[PDB]
Amino acid sequence: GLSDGEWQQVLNVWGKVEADIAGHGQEVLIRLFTGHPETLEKFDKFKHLKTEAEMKASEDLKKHGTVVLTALGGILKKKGHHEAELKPLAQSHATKHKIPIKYLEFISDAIIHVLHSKHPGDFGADAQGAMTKALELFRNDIAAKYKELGFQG
Ligand code: HEM
Ligand SMILES: [O-]
Repeated sequence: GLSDGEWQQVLNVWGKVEADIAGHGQEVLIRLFTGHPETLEKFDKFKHLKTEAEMKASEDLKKHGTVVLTALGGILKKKGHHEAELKPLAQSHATKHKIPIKYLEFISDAIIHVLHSKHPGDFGADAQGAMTKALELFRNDIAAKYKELGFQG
């Protein structure tokens, strides 16, 4: 898992996100949808967003980015002890939303990108390593639940 030091870096980075949760969440989803338009198709409520300008102008997209990063933050603050928090998300994303684990890889990559973009020169090599490890742990634990359920997508 992650060391004590590594969790400290994760939660330090997370403080940056928390100062503007909606702004970070918006930019994460925009990066996901523009880089991987197939992901937009999983959201009936964002399918009407035909341009990045429309995406930026959508208050509902910001609202969802808030929901998404708030959930992730709750999970990260558990420092790996997140079975209760993670299980329902795994189950809704596999059985209801039909989200392949590839799409979680995409959003993980989008979070790293957004952190650099919003905090250029203030997201150090150690911090990137730690955040990357935490997102991998999150994805790996979801993947285990996906395997239980026989879900591929
Ligand atoms: C950091 C990873 C993610 C987190 C923490 C997360 C969290 C959430 C939460 C808390 C909800 C609302 C409750 C629920 O339905 O379980 C939700 C809904 C949803 N999620 Fe995610 N999600 C993540 C990644 C993704 C990805 C990558 C996609 C698609 C590419 C996706 C698709 C959806 C959809 C389609 C909904 C329902 C949206 C609606 O209200 O119409 N999720 N997610
Ligand atoms: O989501």
